[PDB]
Amino acid sequence: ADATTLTEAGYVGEDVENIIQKLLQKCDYDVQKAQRGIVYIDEIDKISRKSDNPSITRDVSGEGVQQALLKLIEGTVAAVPPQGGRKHPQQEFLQVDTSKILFICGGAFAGLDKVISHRVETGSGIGFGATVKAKSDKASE
Amino acid sequence: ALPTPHEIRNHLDDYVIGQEQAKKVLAVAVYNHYKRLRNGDTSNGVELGKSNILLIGPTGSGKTLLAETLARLLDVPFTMADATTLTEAGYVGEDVENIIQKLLQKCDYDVQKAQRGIVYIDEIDKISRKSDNPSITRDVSGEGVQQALLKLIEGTVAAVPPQGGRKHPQQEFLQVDTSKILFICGGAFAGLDKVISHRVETGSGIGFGATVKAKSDKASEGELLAQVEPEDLIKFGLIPEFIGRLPVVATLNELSEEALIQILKEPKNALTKQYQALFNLEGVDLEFRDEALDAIAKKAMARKTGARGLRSIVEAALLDTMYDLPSMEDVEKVVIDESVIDGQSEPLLIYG
Amino acid sequence: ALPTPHEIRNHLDDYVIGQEQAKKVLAVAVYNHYKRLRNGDTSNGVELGKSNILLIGPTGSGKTLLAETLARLLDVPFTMADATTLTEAGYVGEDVENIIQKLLQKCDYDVQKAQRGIVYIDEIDKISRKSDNPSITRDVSGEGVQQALLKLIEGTVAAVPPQGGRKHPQQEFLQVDTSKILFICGGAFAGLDKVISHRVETGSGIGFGATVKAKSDKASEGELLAQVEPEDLIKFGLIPEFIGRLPVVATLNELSEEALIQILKEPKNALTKQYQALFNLEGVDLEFRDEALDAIAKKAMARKTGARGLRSIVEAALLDTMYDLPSMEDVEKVVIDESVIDGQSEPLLIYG
Amino acid sequence: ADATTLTEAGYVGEDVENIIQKLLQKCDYDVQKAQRGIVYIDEIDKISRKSDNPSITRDVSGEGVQQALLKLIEGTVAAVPPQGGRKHPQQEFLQVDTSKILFICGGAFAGLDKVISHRVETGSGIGFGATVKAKSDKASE
Amino acid sequence: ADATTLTEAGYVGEDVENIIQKLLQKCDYDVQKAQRGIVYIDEIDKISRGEGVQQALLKLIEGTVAAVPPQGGRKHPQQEFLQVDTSKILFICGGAFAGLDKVISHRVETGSGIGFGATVKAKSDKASE
Ligand SMILES: Nc1ncnc2c1ncn2[C@@H]1O[C@H](COP(=O)(O)OP(=O)(O)OP(O)(O)=S)[C@@H](O)[C@H]1O
Ligand SMILES: Nc1ncnc2c1ncn2[C@@H]1O[C@H](COP(=O)(O)OP(=O)(O)O)[C@@H](O)[C@H]1O
Ligand SMILES: [Mg+2]
Repeated sequence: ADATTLTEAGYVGEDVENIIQKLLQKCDYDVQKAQRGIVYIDEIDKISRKSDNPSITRDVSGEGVQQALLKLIEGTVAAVPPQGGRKHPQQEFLQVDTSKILFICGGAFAGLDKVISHRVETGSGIGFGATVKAKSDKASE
Repeated sequence: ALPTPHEIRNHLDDYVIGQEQAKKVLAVAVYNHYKRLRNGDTSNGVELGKSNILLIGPTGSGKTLLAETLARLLDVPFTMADATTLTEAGYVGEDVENIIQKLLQKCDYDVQKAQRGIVYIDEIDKISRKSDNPSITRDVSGEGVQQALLKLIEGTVAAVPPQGGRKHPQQEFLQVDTSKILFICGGAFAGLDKVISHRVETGSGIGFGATVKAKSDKASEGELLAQVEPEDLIKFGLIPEFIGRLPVVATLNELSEEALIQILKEPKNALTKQYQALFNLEGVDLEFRDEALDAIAKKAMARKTGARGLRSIVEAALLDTMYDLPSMEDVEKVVIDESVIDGQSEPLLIYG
Repeated sequence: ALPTPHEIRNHLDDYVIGQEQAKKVLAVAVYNHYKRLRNGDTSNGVELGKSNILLIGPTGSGKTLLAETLARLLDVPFTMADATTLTEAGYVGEDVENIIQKLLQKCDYDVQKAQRGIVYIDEIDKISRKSDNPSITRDVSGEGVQQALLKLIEGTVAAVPPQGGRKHPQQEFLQVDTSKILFICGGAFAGLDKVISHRVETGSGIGFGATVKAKSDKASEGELLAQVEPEDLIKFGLIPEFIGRLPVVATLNELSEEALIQILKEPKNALTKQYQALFNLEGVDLEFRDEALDAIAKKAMARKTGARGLRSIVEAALLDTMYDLPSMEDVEKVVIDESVIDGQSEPLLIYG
Repeated sequence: ADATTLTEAGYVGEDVENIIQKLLQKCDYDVQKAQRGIVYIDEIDKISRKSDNPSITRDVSGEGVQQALLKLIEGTVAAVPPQGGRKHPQQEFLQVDTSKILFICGGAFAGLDKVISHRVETGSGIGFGATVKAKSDKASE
Repeated sequence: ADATTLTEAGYVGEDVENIIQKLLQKCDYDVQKAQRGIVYIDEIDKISRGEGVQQALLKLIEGTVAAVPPQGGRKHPQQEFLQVDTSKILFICGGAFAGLDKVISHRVETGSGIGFGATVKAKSDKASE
């Protein structure tokens, strides 16, 4: 899955809970196999929290999406309708625990180098005995 | 029968001490407000006007406490807010219509009864302009908030979203009228005394021919605030159109060491009674000697913490006993004195 | 038959005292507007066009009061708006088209009635450029509001929800043309006198050849406002395109002591009449001596808050009285005189 | 139409494509007639990107409207509501090309004279070699 | 929660109530259980100097009623919104005041830090701290 597509529940974008349902589709909706499955949330950095914008009605993507994903890591059974259940509820709600499901989040955190450097960069001195750092060997990601 | 000012003042006296003048203004205003609501039919041609209150007093003088002590008896919906949070419309901070939203929560989102409610606005001092501002920056936290409140206080229909929503082209709005909704803006106008001190004793000239007959006198900040006039607020930074919406002004004097001692035992919800009841349920009586109360007040004044600091002082003094009292046995009563405050002697424990 | 301007002024002067010039413009505009509605056929080759009004005046001068009094006799729907709430399109603040929605609510969402309705936009001075013509950052709450209103005042096909957004699907936004909708903007332009003074005054210099002007012989606020011109408003912050939509400008002078005295008793809903009825239900009569009213007018002028200052003076005088009045027995009448205004004396209490 | 109400797509304010919607109403939602329609975008001078503004901010009210209108003036297919009823279930996007529609934009540019004067005069200064006119001999607006 | 997250100063009301909403998730969205919950904060020294941020924070500690949606959902009306009083919730505002130790030494110990007689024993032991 990709965090970019994911949005807060009840919105036009997507719902985070369908990730468990997508995993079940691979193993034909069996909880035993699903529990041992692995999840890969690509582009995790794209859902980084952002400040509120007056023009935008609400920030559906951001910390709100991170809370739904965090709930699965804490460990919670997720209700999934099997065999593509009809709109009628019928109380199927297959419970799949998320404590044993491996969660992997892989994203390219562009710009993180800037904040990290500000914290671990000693700086360049000015005196004769100081250490001068040229831009060539300054640092790298 | 509508409660008379004496009855309302008695309730305020139980929880608030040293603000006799403030209680009268709020008590009569609440009584007059009920009369206006009671006279809501208004068979006579005359239309009863609305007068708002402006509580100006130092921090820790019980300005907020007066508002909280009214919700207990107040029949109409009452709520509290903060002016600092409010901001001009069209900005990311906030909007002034949220004040009605908070009031709507208490009234079960019923606009009919909400129109007869009372509102309180805290920290209004932060909204004042500092000085000589060209306004090119388009100040939002300050002057912008005042301009929006003008119509609100005098009375205008306001579009309030249902809940947890921001203004947008959507039709999720509730038309609420603030004509009959009272407003009590309370803030600590720090520095206003200097403005009043200037006008009263500005003097004229410095040289030999000058008139320096006026002599600066040492007066308490509360005493000086009584001489405040609208002209002083204009210099502080408040728009003249805003004061007109608040005709009634009441000032609260600063608390004294003697008053702090009274606050420890006289109030119905006194701090001392809270710890006593905490121990009474366990089965061990608690008593505080007057020797400790005097020392407790001195510590607060010494540290300038005020009435709020009283909680911290009591916590430290009883920290040792509270930790050991539940585990300990055969403790019928505990006696505290001034020796406990300084820490030289542990609180006396009585054994049964 | 349509009411003549004199008849309209008769109703307006009942509640407004001293605003002779304002009443004439409003009465003539209202009378002319009715003629245009009666001329809906428009058989004449020329098509009649509306002229807008701009009511300038200090605080407590009767700007907002005139709008409320006019609605009492307006056959067409009338609504009041707040410029502060309005913001540029695409922002959290309310849009300018919402004003048309409020008018529609009054006439049962009837586009025909709304098209011939009257609109009032209070606090129009708030939406003004803050003396920064470039406007580095978009002033959505300021200059942006004016731009949105530029085409609305002259006429635009506004889009609004059909009936308070019953269901968002199939909106079918109603089309309303504001070409024939009269607009009456009003606000207190604080600081405009400084602009007009610079242009009219000769100026001042420091050298031998310059002309020195004494502080005593200087133009007053009322005097400068009478000489207001469109060029002056442009410097204040308004856009030139905006004034063009408001050809008629009617300024309001500051209320004098004589006018303030009349306001206390002459209008239908005065301060004295308000408190008089307030006490009548309680069973005690209220009598205000003529000398006392004159003293209140002088004290109010010092407050610089306009007519609203009178309410503060009366409340302070009767603050203690109202606090103890209900508990008292058989108080048949109360008398207030000049001795009570300054505070040296206490109001007299007559016992039956 | 007025450019003031228009804003960049994806925001609460009305989109630029709504202009075509207004044109369609005049011809009773006739796509053929709409292609031959004429438009008058008044207040075009108000939608102007502020050259002096914070760099990291999106001027949806300004430049955003200009950018979106680029394809609308040159010619492009724009999706609009189906009809006055605004049927939501039915797709009925009524694709209309804007390649044969004339757009007569108009606005009163305030302050443009001050910009033109900078290029035309080229003589402002304080020294002997500068040109001083006293505003009496300066060119008019 | 962290003070740096809430230093935005824009619509602070929605984030302060968002904290209890996060707490409500753990307690099965039970108002009574949420009131008994313990909330923690850290890095309070950073906001001390935004002054405005402190104005909003004190209200949460003093006690305030915050409306929250009922266990998420697609949408819900103002009536269904759950309101939890924060007066019964325990708030712990943690922090690390590195520079405060110097202020205390100035007030309690000698007010000399540069001269010959001053104490500049910055050995990094920090035992006296
Ligand atoms: N000419 C007047 N005649 C009678 N009462 C008046 C008059 N002017 C003011 N008042 C009283 O003062 C109150 C406030 O007057 P307003 O017209 O609302 O002042 P204002 O022009 O709105 O000032 P702004 O708009 O806040 S700057 C009215 O409700 C009346 O009670
Ligand atoms: N007479 C009093 N009796 C009891 N508490 C008081 C009294 N006066 C002030 N207080 C204390 O003051 C606090 C409220 O004041 P506060 O909210 O700080 O006012 P403001 O916010 O307007 O400065 C309460 O915690 C209350 O205990
Ligand atoms: Mg007004």
